[PDB]
Amino acid sequence: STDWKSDLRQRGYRLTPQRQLVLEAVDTLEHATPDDILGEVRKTASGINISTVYRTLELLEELGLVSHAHLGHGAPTYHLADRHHHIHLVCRDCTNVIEADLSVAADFTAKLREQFGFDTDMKHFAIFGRCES
Amino acid sequence: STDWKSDLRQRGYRLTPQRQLVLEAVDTLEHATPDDILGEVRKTASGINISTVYRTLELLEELGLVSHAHLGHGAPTYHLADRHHHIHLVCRDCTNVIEADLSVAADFTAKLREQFGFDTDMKHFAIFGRCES
Ligand SMILES: [Cl-]
Ligand SMILES: [Cl-]
Ligand SMILES: [Cl-]
Ligand SMILES: [Cl-]
Ligand SMILES: [Cl-]
Ligand code: NI
Ligand code: NI
Ligand SMILES: [Zn+2]
Ligand SMILES: [Zn+2]
Repeated sequence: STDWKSDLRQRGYRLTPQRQLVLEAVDTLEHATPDDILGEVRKTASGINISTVYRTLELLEELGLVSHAHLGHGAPTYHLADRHHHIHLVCRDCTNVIEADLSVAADFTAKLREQFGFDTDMKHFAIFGRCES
Repeated sequence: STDWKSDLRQRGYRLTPQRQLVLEAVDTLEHATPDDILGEVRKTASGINISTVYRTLELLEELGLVSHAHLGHGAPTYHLADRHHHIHLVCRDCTNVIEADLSVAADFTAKLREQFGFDTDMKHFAIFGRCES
């Protein structure tokens, strides 16, 4: 979201250059891992290490600006809280992830909400399978 | 499966004590992590380290005796290839995983097989959500 600066200020928070760089990286990268972010941020702040990237992501997530989702091997990837609202389908071979509108699981989630009293988004974890493509 | 010994021999393979210990641990533990396995195996072979546990699991999985599935945070847990054929539902708070017959997703998987040409088991990765319990 591009209103992040006013929202944080209205809450007493400001992002230092390096924190903004990490936020930009998560924005720019799409499905970025902490290490991908490290690489991207170094193009501006070469002196940054991964522990700083780990903490900034923890902070940004807690602040509501960033969110994570798991992909292959259950590895978490970061994206802005407002983007990537859907289901990822991980292929059992092709290095490609297919994104699918979560409505495409409207009944399923409902079936779960009843038979188990379990409410799910279908977003946090990916779904592994085989793809004809 | 309790026929593992004859099947491996009929393929030219035998498990040393420590390899059998790890196989027993995966059997005994239910949703065990490499570290849980390490702990369990040490009760018989105290001198074993985790790297040995990592390789034995890799081997056993490749051999077909063991299989893994992801739970909370996308962490892989090991079980015997023949067991745990179902869907895990990870609660957004309670330290409990609910197992659900995968038929309880018969339509959903089908819906995916068509609209995306994606064939999925629903087993490999867990489903995160909220549980009334
Ligand atoms: Cl703003
Ligand atoms: Cl992006
Ligand atoms: Cl046997
Ligand atoms: Cl078990
Ligand atoms: Cl992981
Ligand atoms: Ni896996
Ligand atoms: Ni997570
Ligand atoms: Zn996505
Ligand atoms: Zn299970």
